[PDB]
Amino acid sequence: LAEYEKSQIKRALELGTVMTVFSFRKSTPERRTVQVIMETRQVAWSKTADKIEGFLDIMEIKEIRPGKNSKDFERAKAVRQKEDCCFTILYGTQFVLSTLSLAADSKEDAVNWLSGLKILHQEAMNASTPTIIESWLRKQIYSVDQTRRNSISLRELKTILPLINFKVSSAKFLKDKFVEIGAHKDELSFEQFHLFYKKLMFEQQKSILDEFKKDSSVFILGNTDRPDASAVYLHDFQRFLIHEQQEHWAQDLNKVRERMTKFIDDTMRETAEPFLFVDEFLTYLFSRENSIWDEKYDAVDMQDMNNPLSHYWISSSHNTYLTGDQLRSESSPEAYIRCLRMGCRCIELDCWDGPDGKPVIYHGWTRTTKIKFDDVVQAIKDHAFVTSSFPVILSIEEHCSVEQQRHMAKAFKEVFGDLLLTKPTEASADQLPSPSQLREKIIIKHKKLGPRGDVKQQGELYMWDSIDQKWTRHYCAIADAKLSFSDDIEHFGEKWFHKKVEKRTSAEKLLQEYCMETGGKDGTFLVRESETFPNDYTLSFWRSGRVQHCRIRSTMEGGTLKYYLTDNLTFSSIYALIQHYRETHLRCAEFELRLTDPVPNPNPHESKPWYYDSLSRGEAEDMLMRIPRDGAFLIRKREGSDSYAITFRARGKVKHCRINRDGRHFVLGTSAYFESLVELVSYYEKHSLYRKMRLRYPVTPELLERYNMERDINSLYELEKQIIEDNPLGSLCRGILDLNTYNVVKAPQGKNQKSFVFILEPKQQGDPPVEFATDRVEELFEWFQSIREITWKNQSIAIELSDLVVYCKPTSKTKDNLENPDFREIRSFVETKADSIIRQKPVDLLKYNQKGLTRVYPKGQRVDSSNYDPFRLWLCGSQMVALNFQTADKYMQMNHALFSLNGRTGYVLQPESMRTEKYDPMPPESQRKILMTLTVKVLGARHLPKLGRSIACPFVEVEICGAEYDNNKFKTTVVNDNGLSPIWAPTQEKVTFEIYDPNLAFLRFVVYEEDMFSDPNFLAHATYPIKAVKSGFRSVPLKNGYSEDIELASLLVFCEMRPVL
Repeated sequence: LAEYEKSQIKRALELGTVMTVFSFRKSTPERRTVQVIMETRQVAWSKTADKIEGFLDIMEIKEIRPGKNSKDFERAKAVRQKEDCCFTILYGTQFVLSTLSLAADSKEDAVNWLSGLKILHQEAMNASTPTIIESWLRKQIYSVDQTRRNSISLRELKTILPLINFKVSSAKFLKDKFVEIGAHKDELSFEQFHLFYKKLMFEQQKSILDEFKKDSSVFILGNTDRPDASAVYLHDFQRFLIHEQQEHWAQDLNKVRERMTKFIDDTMRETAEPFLFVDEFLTYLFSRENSIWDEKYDAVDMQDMNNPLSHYWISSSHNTYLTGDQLRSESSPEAYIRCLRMGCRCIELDCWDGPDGKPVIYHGWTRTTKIKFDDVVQAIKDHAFVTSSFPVILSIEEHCSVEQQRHMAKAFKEVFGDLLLTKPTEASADQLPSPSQLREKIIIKHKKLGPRGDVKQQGELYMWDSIDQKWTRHYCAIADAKLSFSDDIEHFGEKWFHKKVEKRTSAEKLLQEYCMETGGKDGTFLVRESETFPNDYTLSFWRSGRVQHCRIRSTMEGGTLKYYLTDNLTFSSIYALIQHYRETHLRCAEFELRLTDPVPNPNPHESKPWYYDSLSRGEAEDMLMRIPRDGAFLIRKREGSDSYAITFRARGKVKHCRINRDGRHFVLGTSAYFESLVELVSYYEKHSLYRKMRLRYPVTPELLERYNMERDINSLYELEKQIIEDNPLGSLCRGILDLNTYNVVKAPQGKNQKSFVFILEPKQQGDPPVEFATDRVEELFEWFQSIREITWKNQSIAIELSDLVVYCKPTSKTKDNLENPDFREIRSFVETKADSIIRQKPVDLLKYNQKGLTRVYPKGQRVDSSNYDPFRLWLCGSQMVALNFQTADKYMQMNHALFSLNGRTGYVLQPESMRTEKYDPMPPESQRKILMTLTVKVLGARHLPKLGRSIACPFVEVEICGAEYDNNKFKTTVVNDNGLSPIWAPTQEKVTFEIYDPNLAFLRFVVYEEDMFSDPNFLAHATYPIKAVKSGFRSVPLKNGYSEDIELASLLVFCEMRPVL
């Protein structure tokens, strides 16, 4: 397409168009105008032009599809729109892709939308770092005010600075910086903001550039590293690339010129020698251009795809249809789609019985929802080979009847056509084919016919807790005569009313302080109680730069009260006056003024029952000991100190925390600011303070009496980890109780306002009952009988589908023995059994692997969808290691690192050395030998994300993911409250990692932060195969938990790989 057509399409997109938007939250779809913003690179859908409502980062668009094949388009209202008109964007950094579904009025308009979208996405992923830096700055500016203005104020800048995860040092250096940039009068045009931003990080972390200076060798930078802007010249930059970076393509000068021209991306900079500013240089060292990842491994290396399939680590997943935990998660085809587009080449289908006759998929004997099989197989067909043409392997755990798998195989054939594999590629071959030979083919793995041609209750029940006095839905299962259940599945009262505030002087001081810290307005108000006028309120209202005071007048009329001001505007509910005075100004004989600001009392927590005015530390621990529940908390004003404190029981231990006061704000630890205590508790009820615990349960004396009434709660009591392994709920089991000791009796009419309940009636009569409740009376009676016994040709496989499987045939006839490996067999191992095999016979497992296929899947005790350690299996060559793709663990980030290679094709060829007969997978101590040393020194970071209200205090852990001998860790000194521009100690030295198996070893950079309680939390990761790590000063792009890149997140590290000679 010509450039002018592209520009026209992009301009039409920039203008925007009224397009119907669909979502699950609204039954009726909504007409919101959608427009792309080049400045922020965001597809925003909104009603009014002044303010944008929807936000959509363009670089986070993972895939755009036409048609109505999405979760949103199931409301049955999109029938009117033609199929070609409708389209859907999938975007986000989570496994579940938040979907934005639109329906264009014109099919041509939809076509331009799709084409321009694709062009915009390609430009975004191809956009240089300064352009996306400018886009992110415009993002922040658009965030501070919704009017899309290009100006930001000093106060607004102070509001935004901790949002970008950086703290204000003294609030006076900030004004000094203001002066230096030249911005004046508390105003910032976008260019001034950009220059201030550059100056900010450059001043914060110019000490890094110093190391790029170091001493002797080649002096790339001179001594011009001061704040003053300085240039890096073309010859100097190419010298740096040749020496420090050791880049081959850097040998030619034209390549270096192109790299500079693309990076800077400035029309003005057309001079013969492009120049890199020292600030631009520091940005470059933190860019995607200097990524430690080697681009050559993104290219699909064909000659490594000539080998037989048995020699390839294969991308695979365990129950991929599940988007979360194994028990109750939503199962959606988008899970399969995101896995296949992710780089996976094996997806597990636990096809089950079909209600109408058409099979469905859902994790066995759980509450996970079901999806119609035909849709699933359509999704596989449509998105199997869009990202990778290499073959996929559909592992099947069948559970349906004969006719059901007959229909399943029929649907397979009909939807797949020539794409499916139905015959061996090489009939006379004695080994598995190559992925290249199997390109654009689909293998089906499933139990075939026999050698001669012949072949617990889980539910979401209600929990009644006397302390809670409300029913809580808990997921419960029964095993080994015990029941294990998880955690939970889920004027006077207004702002402007202040009542007993001491004096008009006191109230006017309150309003004046609130104004001078923020939000000074005209005629702004405050409702107080007059110390002089009887029984009358007082609307004391600041007056356009000054504070005044007038009493809310009052007269009795019509049997009711009538408050008023000047006797002209009279009402009975204070909202009426405040609002009517806000929209239309009060007109007193002196002024026409309106109101803005309601301010809660200095001590509003007084009204909250959970506040205790003054309780000693020992007594606080006393009550906290009387309450066994986790999540209990009470706030107390510490005697003799203006500062406050909050006490909470976590993990059975009572913990005190101190809250300080900074102005009107309450600061927690040293970085989190909250206007009022009630705001703090409301926020922390929906967020986490310690570990995963949240402030759920307040502590009130009236509730404390009932606490004293009943104090027995059954709970989980590495032994606890062993108990976790035993119970069916795994780590999710929050409560476990022996059902033998409880002689159940079914409640006839239930209790506590529920339709269906049953009584436990423990054998020891003093023990308190629990009384679980169910949704269905039949479910109730089935559970009840469950505790009752707790007290006391073809046979199974369809012929056609068994004809379908031609490779990866499942055999357990040889059982634990791996003798006589033939290429057509599949081995399915549970992680425990696989680890036992690898510990007993490591060599034999590889000897099978070079000839036959091995599939390993995690055990059922991992209902939390956690992923086990796969390194040992791969080191033995276990080709199919299936992990849950919906989770985020170190091991799955390891899998992503390993399988990004080869163009995320899913097939990674094992090295020839591992495939030699002489080589042994697990080497003893004497046979192990160092073969490459690696020196890593972290230098700084950028744009480390923000988890909660508290400003992150980051420290970097660099470690070698690998076997027991390759595992080595490095921690760095924590930086205090500096996340956007953190400078780790330039004095700290470089670590030395000895590497034994460079063919499979992982360099992992992870960023954690120290919370208020000094417990590390996960911020971002970067996992890389050590064969893909480059030398020099390189910037790793940090990724969130799900291996998706975070904008501008980057760590600069000096890495040197010296092979052992």
